[PDB]
Amino acid sequence: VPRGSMHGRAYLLLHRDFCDLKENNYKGITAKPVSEDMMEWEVEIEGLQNSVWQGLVFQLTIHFTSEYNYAPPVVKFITIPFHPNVDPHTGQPCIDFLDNPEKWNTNYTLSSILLALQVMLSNPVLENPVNLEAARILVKDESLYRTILRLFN
Repeated sequence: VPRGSMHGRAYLLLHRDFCDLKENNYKGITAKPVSEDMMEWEVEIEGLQNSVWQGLVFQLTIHFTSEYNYAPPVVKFITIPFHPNVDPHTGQPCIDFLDNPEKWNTNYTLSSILLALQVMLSNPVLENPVNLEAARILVKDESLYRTILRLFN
């Protein structure tokens, strides 16, 4: 690797963040660097408690950039899920602090992002969903909604 690499801002921040994540040993959350860069991650987040996704698992990839901490990583669903806020075409979750520049915060660490994702992805913003059918079905008969999720698993 290029000399001075192990000295990049993003790399050092993610390095620190990962040690923290490991120390935190958060139940229901797994994240592993899938590159020497520490830029590419593979993550699994269990469905929040007492939520429609109880018992389910969000399998995502998180791509950070050398701008990290000044910029949000890019999160994508490995397999496009039937979800009110996940772009059915991009597999990307509509999350404010991820899509709205004014919402990003340099206080967001790998841990924050993971816990925030868990809560948000388990509590859709029916307001103005990207996936209409998913939201619609969710609204009426959340039991059917679940049935569909299981079918998608």
